[PDB]
Amino acid sequence: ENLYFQGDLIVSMRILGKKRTKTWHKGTLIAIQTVGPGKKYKVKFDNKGKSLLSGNHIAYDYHPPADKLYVGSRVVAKYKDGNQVWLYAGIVAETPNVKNKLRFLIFFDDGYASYVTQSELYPICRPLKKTWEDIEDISCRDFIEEYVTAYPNRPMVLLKSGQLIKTEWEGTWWKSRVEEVDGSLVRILFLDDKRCEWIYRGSTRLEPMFSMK
Ligand SMILES: */C(C)=C\C(=O)Nc1ccc2nc(NCCCCCN(C)C)nc(NCCCCCCN(C)C)c2c1
Repeated sequence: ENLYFQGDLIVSMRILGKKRTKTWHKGTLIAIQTVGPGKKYKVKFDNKGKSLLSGNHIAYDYHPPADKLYVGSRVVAKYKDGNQVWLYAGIVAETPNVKNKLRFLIFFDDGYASYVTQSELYPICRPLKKTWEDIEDISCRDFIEEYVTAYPNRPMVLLKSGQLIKTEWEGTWWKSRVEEVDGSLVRILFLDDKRCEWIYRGSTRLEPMFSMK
């Protein structure tokens, strides 16, 4: 069945859609449909390519108002590396507070964690009732369910600058060093190659956390 609007969505609105690359891109909502229990949203991306998307695979082209997001909220966030930016789906792990210097903590669908500001976020239009249930990587899905279900119970390890620990990376444990702590994240330096990473302090990739998981 055809629809020309659906709640707060209207045909011809600007929107973000999830492309086949798993990154999100700006476009225009050109059609809406409802077929039995399922709604889909036809998006024309700015390159004129089109995709028929479920409501959890579109996001508003605006930033969340204050107090609209909560822990567990399904969002698209900017991920920055060098001079590049990607829009990528994730879950709000923390909302702005004194402890995190008024930032949102995002757990991206691929497992990376990052503090971001409101200008770096977009709410997903129609998240699943259990927001984690569209996380494609089942290990990430299971982690998010665990995290959100326990919250605010959050087992984390206390780490200090200079501390030497082993950190897991792709199936091996590596000699590493705590370079700095930022709220619920720690920046770990791998001593073998001097590559570093921001990791959640409740991650089982940190040896002390693994041991007590
Ligand atoms: C440290 C002092 C500097 C450093 O290494 N910086 C650095 C800069 C940029 C980085 N980008 C990434 N990207 C990984 C993919 C992220 C995808 C995010 N999605 C949301 C789209 N990663 C790192 N570091 C990762 C850790 C690498 C550790 C290697 C350990 N060896 C033992 C193999 C990164 C780091």
